[PDB]
Amino acid sequence: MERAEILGVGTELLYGETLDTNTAEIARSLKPYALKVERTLRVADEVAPLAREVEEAFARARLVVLSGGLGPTPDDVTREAVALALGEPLELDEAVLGEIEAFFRARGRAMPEANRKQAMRIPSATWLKNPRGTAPGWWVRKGGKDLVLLPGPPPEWRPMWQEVLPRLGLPRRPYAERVLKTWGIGESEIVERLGPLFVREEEVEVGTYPKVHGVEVVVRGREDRVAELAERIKKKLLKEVWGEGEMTLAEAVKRRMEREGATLSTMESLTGGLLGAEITRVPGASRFYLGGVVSYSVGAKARFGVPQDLLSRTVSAETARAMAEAARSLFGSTYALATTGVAGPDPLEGEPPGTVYVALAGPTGAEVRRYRFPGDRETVRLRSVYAALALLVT
Amino acid sequence: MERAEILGVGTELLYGETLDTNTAEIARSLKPYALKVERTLRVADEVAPLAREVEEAFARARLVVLSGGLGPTPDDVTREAVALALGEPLELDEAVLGEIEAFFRARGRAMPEANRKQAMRIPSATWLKNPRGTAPGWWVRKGGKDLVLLPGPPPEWRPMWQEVLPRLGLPRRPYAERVLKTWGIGESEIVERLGPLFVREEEVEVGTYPKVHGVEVVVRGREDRVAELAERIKKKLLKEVWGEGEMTLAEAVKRRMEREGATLSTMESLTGGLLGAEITRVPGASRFYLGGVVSYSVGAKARFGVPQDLLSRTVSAETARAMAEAARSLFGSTYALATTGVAGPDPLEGEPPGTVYVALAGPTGAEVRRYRFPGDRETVRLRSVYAALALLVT
Ligand SMILES: Nc1ncnc2c1ncn2[C@@H]1O[C@H](COP(=O)(O)O)[C@@H](O)[C@H]1O
Ligand SMILES: [Mg+2]
Ligand SMILES: [Mg+2]
Repeated sequence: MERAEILGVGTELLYGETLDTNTAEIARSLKPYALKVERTLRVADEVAPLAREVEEAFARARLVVLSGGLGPTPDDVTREAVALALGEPLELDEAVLGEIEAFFRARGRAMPEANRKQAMRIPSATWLKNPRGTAPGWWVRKGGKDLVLLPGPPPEWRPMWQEVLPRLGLPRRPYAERVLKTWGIGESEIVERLGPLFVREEEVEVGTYPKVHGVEVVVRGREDRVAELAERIKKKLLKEVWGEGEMTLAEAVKRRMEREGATLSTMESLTGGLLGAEITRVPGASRFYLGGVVSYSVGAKARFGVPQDLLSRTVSAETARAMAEAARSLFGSTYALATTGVAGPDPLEGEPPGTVYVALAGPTGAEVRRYRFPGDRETVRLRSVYAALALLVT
Repeated sequence: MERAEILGVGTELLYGETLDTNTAEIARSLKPYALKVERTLRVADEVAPLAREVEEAFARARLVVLSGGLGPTPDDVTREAVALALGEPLELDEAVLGEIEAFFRARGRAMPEANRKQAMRIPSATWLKNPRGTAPGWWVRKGGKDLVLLPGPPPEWRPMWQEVLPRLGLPRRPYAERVLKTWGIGESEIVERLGPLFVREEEVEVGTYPKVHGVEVVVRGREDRVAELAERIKKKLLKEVWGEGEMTLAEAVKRRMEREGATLSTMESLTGGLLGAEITRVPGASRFYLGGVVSYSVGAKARFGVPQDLLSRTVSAETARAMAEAARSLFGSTYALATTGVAGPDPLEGEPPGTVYVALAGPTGAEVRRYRFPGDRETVRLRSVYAALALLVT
């Protein structure tokens, strides 16, 4: 399989002063083709380093795509870099120069001298029309290789890329991917359960990505291999998979409450309202979520029904159970969730940061899960939210 | 100036399944140092291409920083690729292994076999301790050059990076950035109001950056020029500036409550818990924040003290005042904040998304502000949270 190289040009991209979504978006558009994307680059607006990166990318790849630096400014140098990298001179296209003059005439302005350089192309390039912006793009076919220069602004380049891409004659490969969202199983145990199913090959691969909402498992590559492989993986992870694709825990909870015609409330200590925030992130939450309380002080815990004998051990399974039962009673909801624990940075009741209990109470009784989350304060808080949501969808 | 190279390791980063903020963040951290950043890379989880990219970056750089791929799975291959790129064997460190085992034992687990590879290093590497994870990093000093391997999760690498960075003996340059945070004033009015102070030179520059917590005025460049210009700006915007640097509205509130010896409580509808989440984000919040109610249904509103007469008209200044008064009497706090209004996507009571009332109730009475916020549901929720906090600190 041959390579695709993707370079986003712009000094500000290095520093995240513009968030580089271009290179990712181009990479995802190449999924249907038999090309390997091994890396993406973001490159400073300097002609010599950029020419070097372009020359190296072009040498190793069937396709090179560059985005950005097609402006009129001294910091727009991609055309110069590309010409330098490919050993071709820049040539003024008078007709395209006329088009750029027209762009400014149409807005009531003369063309600035600076923009004149946007009418430059190398002999190996055909123009890609840009009816939304000043700078036409290039399509270079050289050596059985393709190099495409696109403008930085998405509303400019997306239609240009969409039209040129099926013209490049790229090898096609029937592609699929399957994303499995788990909870309550760490990467190590997933490794062990999958064994040889944890395939890393050219035709198909398996990846795990640990998130605050649990470990995601992604199978991607050839459509035949993916469907089979991912189905075996799902069967092996069956109890821990709570959703696939775009599903989120908050959406999964909503689906269960709608399926049952049930309602929900919450009582939170350490998460501070973040659980209610996460449940109500999803439009239509008011159909099942009656509301909640944030029992942050001891006085509030007692006010909302935590038994007095548990106030010395609010970090405990017993208190979690009591809080969920109290919320269920206080709101008259079908179910209720509770969070209690040690966020960090300090211990609480002799328990170390990351000690968390979550509880769910319902018409058949309550249940509690204990966690010892590694992470700083903000992290432990977030895992706690998802742990509590996970009690509803296992 | 010598080069710093920065590689984010992760197949998911290429496709933007996780947006790579790590490389940009590390690049920003290096601005006080006289190292050039010509490019940044994201690299797939594949050992041969990764080893090639690492070998090349190390050859050309004074400093190489890798982020990610230190997990226990077959797609975590950074250690092996670095070992290949530097020509050194990986060797199990029995001591680190003992620490990982202890880490799992504390959590009530035996250490899984797949974790063993996290205690592997090359002879040139010293360990960088990761108290928040099972993967410690590496610092390799070899031939006058540094290569640092960090965990992917920002809560994990950030403290590790902060501590090793001064120890690298990198050449310094006098750079600084000052961030002035304002509320209640648009970019246009700021630009216009500073005027000659809105400098954009090679030495120093002033930028405006709209955020959900108000428009930031960032001054950056040569330390001396930054510091002087920043003082002159904060004077021109003295009415508008509520904080600088790492100050947040939630920390400002905490400083005010502690200074008064006062307490706070909340009652929230559209924000769904997010306001109590943001207050409690800051360590020490239990010294003043008593707790809150998420009144997300008519039944919850009534039960916690909102008058029957208002329950049908939730998008109103009267409802926001009554909520803040109901929270303050329920929790007995010195102050109480409330949010009500239209998050989106749907209109409510004839009012569009973005129509929000925030209220504060205090010793001397209640105050309400109406906003009309731009943005999608999550954005309106966020801006509402800050607008409620702003009542206390602007
Ligand atoms: N790599 C990139 N990813 C996403 N957006 C980009 C990129 N490069 C430029 N832009 C967008 O193009 C516009 C500014 O480009 P410029 O002003 O030419 O640097 C803004 O809308 C940017 O967000
Ligand atoms: Mg640019
Ligand atoms: Mg990874």
